[PDB]
Amino acid sequence: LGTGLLEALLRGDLAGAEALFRRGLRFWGPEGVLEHLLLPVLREVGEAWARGEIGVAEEHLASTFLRARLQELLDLAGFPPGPPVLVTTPPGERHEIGAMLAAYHLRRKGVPALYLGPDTPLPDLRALARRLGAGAVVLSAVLSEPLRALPDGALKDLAPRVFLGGQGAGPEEARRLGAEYMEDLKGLAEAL
Amino acid sequence: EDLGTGLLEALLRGDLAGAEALFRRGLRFWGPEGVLEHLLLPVLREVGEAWARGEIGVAEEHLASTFLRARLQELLDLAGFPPGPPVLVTTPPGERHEIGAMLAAYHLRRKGVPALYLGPDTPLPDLRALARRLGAGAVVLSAVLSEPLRALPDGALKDLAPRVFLGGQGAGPEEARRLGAEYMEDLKGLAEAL
Amino acid sequence: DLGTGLLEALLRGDLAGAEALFRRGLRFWGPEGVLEHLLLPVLREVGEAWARGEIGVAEEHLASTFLRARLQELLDLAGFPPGPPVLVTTPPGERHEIGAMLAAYHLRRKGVPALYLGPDTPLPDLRALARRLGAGAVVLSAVLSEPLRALPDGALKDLAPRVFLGGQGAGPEEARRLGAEYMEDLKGLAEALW
Amino acid sequence: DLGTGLLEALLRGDLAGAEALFRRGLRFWGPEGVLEHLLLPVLREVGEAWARGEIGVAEEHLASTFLRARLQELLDLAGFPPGPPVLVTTPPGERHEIGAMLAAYHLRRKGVPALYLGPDTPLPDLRALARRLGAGAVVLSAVLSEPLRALPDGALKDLAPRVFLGGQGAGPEEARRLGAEYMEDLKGLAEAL
Ligand code: B12
Ligand code: B12
Ligand code: B12
Ligand code: B12
Ligand SMILES: C[C@H]1O[C@@H](n2cnc3c(N)ncnc32)[C@H](O)[C@@H]1O
Ligand SMILES: C[C@H]1O[C@@H](n2cnc3c(N)ncnc32)[C@H](O)[C@@H]1O
Ligand SMILES: C[C@H]1O[C@@H](n2cnc3c(N)ncnc32)[C@H](O)[C@@H]1O
Ligand SMILES: C[C@H]1O[C@@H](n2cnc3c(N)ncnc32)[C@H](O)[C@@H]1O
Repeated sequence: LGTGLLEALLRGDLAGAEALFRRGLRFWGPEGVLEHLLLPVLREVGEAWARGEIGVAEEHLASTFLRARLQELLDLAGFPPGPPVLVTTPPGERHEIGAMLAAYHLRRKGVPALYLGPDTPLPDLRALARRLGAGAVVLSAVLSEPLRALPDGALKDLAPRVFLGGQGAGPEEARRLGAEYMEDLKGLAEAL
Repeated sequence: EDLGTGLLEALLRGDLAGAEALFRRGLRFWGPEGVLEHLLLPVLREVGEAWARGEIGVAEEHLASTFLRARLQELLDLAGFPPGPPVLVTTPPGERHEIGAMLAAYHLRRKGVPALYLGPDTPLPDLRALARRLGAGAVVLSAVLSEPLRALPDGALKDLAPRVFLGGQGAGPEEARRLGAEYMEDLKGLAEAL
Repeated sequence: DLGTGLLEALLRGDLAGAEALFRRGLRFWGPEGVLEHLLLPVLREVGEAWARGEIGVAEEHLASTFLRARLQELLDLAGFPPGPPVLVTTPPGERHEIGAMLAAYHLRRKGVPALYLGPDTPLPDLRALARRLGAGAVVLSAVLSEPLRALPDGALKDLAPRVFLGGQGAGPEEARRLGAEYMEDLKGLAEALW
Repeated sequence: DLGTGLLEALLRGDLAGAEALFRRGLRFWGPEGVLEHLLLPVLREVGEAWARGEIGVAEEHLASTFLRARLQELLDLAGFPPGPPVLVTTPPGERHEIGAMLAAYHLRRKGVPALYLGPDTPLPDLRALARRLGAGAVVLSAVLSEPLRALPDGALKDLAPRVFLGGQGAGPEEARRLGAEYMEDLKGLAEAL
């Protein structure tokens, strides 16, 4: 399915790509299709670009497509009432699908995760959390560099709980920034 | 808007692929709740009226119903299922119309309530035992027909769970009161009351 | 074996856990394997446990409703090819539908357009739909024997150009009396029709 | 006003309410109409409110992300017809993507297979994908002027046999310098093809 989907995308067959994604969804289930189809295809797109096998426009097409599929699943999940959890990425972080995954996992567990989009200045994020009485903020870091650019303690009081995760993040950097480090998306809902 | 006619027609000619495409269009246009209200419900109602007029047979209704039930079940599984005390959702003994109960479960889950849809037609002692064993916060019943409610003794629903809700075309305030359930008119009011 | 874990998760209302275990079975054993080694044994065990007084009706309902939804997913994934449809249902008075769903699944897996109607379809209505859609066959699942016994000699004979009957409620003798082709194995079905 | 209601629902993080109001607009105005009467005015007002210091970036982000999801839904509902595709994106350094999405939507609604790439595509990569898909045209949305100004003379030439440039950041003179056809109106796009 992963191969088929990427091949369909690279020949501009959006309809066929959508059918293959839906097949993955029916077999693996919602979480499973993300783990077994969406994530491996995105990773492979990145590796192929890095090896010079595809260009940026091919990656863009695939990413935009898979982002739309995840957004579909996100809107089909519950959005419960009550204090929201704000989900975004650090300033300078333009990879948004990890944040979307975090929001999706939370919503699937009945947590009102408000996905903001990526790349939110910290004072503005803090102000929104405060004004909505958000119980937590969740950040996805794909790159390490946006975290490195932040001063010590910069995440510390965005909200009563601040969670940081993603391939760009680690325990030490979380500690330096004053966030709780989370390894697994499934641990997020537990923590809340 | 022509989607309802198109969907029914596709179903009646056994074009499941076409019917699925039309349902998906409705979903994209109206949203999850909207497609149920503006496509699924009107088509089922019209199927019932056509049958009652003698215009279609039972097999046609069955085909349509089975299809729409599967679409709603898809939406149900895509909604959140949170942890915590469940709400048990079913229909009264003798009530075999299940789509209203499925709708109730769907609306609850979309609002973050862990609605366990049991299927239809659950004996009251067995329902009570499951509620007790799972420590359910509530039971919700959909009554499409009035007759299964009329067959129940006064107060029969009273303490199935700490909260008991009754709704559907078969139910009214008076009958709810006689049976000891809280009457709900709107599916949207269900999540609120909880 | 995931069957115990799955049933246990279901009985405590852990839908997420139940779904994870079913998906694990799917990934390890595949669609056909999970039906034979997980779905069918759990349904059988649910029946035996009810019969022995160990679980109530609401527990069975929850498990059945869950597995029915999973099978409906597999049914839609097996796809609906073009061509004359095969109508799949159960006899009048037969409300156990999962056997019919299995038959539709096995047919679709072999490229046959099996239209699942849902259960419990009156024979004249079934015959009329088969005729109007130009169905090449009708397939019936009988779980109980009583609905078959209630039918007159030859009642299944001419529902469609080919009529197939199977399930635990059916046997060769009763199939012959009713004028249907008796089938034991679901995998033999597509070959018999071919 | 649905526009006021929708913005207010978004600003207080009421996604359910926001979705209901958007759906009402969609049912009343239809797909085209909801874009013109609801989606576009709200985005414009979000921009003005930010610029006046009335809302922060996180509020704009929430509104934009919501409307982008709704437009992506409309895009997929308009369908993706067969045939040589038209690639739709924004210039390198242009991160405003909703104009490009609109262009793709209008084209698809007229039966043109507009493949929306996402924003911010380097031109050699865009050229390669157009070539590989045998795309008949490329369409670019420029919201800012600066990403166009950074490009060399003729940089948009021959991305495909037809290259269209539009948006608030674009003008006839800059289109000419870059070797694109300038387009003012989204509805004129399908006509031009
Ligand atoms: C798509 C993509 C882009 C797109 C993103 C589009 C979008 N709107 O989202 C665009 C074009 C913007 C892009 C740009 C760039 N990217 Co890029 N791209 C990717 C790609 C192909 C996929 C991204 C993705 O969605 N992955 C899915 C991710 C999130 O999954 P994951 O990290 O495995 O996440 C898991 C866990 O971390 C967990 N998780 C994630 N978030 C969180 C949060 C919490 C709280 C928790 C508990 C868990 C959790 O969830 C996942 C489940 O397993 C990756 C390839 C890859 N990821 O390996 C790169 C990649 C990240 N990009 C890379 C690069 C180099 C770039 C650019 C610098 C390129 C450039 N010169 O322009 C820019 C940087 C832009 C920026 N400042 O952010 C590199 C980074 C390598 C590195 N760190 O050294 C990668 C790895 C590609 C590669 N092989 O070289 N990219
Ligand atoms: C499909 C169908 C069947 C199917 C059901 C299949 C299944 N597995 O669900 C089957 C074949 C089993 C069936 C059988 C029969 N049914 Co029938 N059938 C229908 C049909 C076409 C659609 C049912 C449906 O799903 N509708 C969608 C429902 C849920 O919408 P709704 O009821 O309007 O619900 C809305 C609200 O009431 C609310 N709601 C619902 N439940 C709840 C619960 C709460 C708490 C809340 C707040 C709200 C709420 O939400 C919905 C959206 O707004 C209807 C036609 C119709 N107009 O309803 C009949 C209909 C209900 N059936 C009818 C009849 C007569 C029968 C049979 C007696 C026929 C027969 N002799 O065999 C049997 C009875 C079986 C039994 N119950 O014991 C009649 C009932 C007439 C009456 N009471 O006056 C109807 C109305 C058809 C007609 N026009 O005559 N039926
Ligand atoms: C779920 C269930 C129900 C559900 C069904 C829900 C639904 N929407 O489908 C409900 C709650 C409605 C129900 C009700 C009742 N049921 Co019940 N229940 C079951 C249960 C637990 C599973 C049903 C199922 O899906 N079975 C799985 C089937 C598909 O597997 P299988 O029978 O082994 O079939 C194999 C082959 O036959 C083949 N196959 C099946 N069909 C076909 C068709 C063809 C063409 C081919 C080639 C092959 C084939 O596939 C399988 C393996 O390869 C069974 C237990 C069981 N079956 O062992 C009972 C069971 C069938 N029910 C039983 C009873 C007693 C009842 C009721 C009378 C209970 C009552 N109310 O008093 C009612 C009758 C309803 C009616 N039909 O009129 C009993 C007894 C049947 C009997 N003859 O003795 C059973 C066996 C449980 C028990 N141990 O007592 N039931
Ligand atoms: C949402 C938004 C963002 C988001 C975008 C998210 C996303 N993924 O798309 C983010 C946060 C990324 C953002 C960032 C910035 N943006 Co901004 N933001 C906006 C906002 C509020 C809406 C954008 C939008 O979708 N507009 C809808 C567009 C399509 O509306 P439109 O103008 O009516 O477009 C019409 C026509 O041009 C036509 N059209 C559009 N494209 C095309 C193409 C063709 C071929 C055709 C025929 C027609 C056509 O169709 C539309 C309807 O008729 C606008 C407000 C605005 N007035 O546009 C700004 C705005 C564009 N942003 C602005 C600024 C300053 C920024 C930043 C520099 C801020 C900063 N300091 O970081 C950055 C720059 C990032 C970059 N490199 O691109 C300013 C630009 C002012 C200027 N040009 O000097 C605006 C106007 C806000 C303001 N009032 O000050 N922004
Ligand atoms: C990590 C992803 O970033 C994309 N990428 C690499 N360079 C650029 C650029 N200049 N502009 C936009 N996207 C880029 C590639 O397609 C890669 O797959
Ligand atoms: C309410 C629905 O009940 C169905 N219906 C009517 N009579 C029967 C029967 N004998 N068996 C099964 N379903 C029946 C019809 O299809 C109608 O539309
Ligand atoms: C075959 C299955 O039928 C279910 N069953 C038994 N009696 C009833 C009833 N009155 N109503 C609904 N389901 C019932 C049991 O759960 C058993 O497991
Ligand atoms: C044009 C839009 O850009 C957003 N915006 C302004 N500055 C930044 C920044 N540093 N990072 C991210 N988004 C920003 C604002 O929210 C404005 O509404």
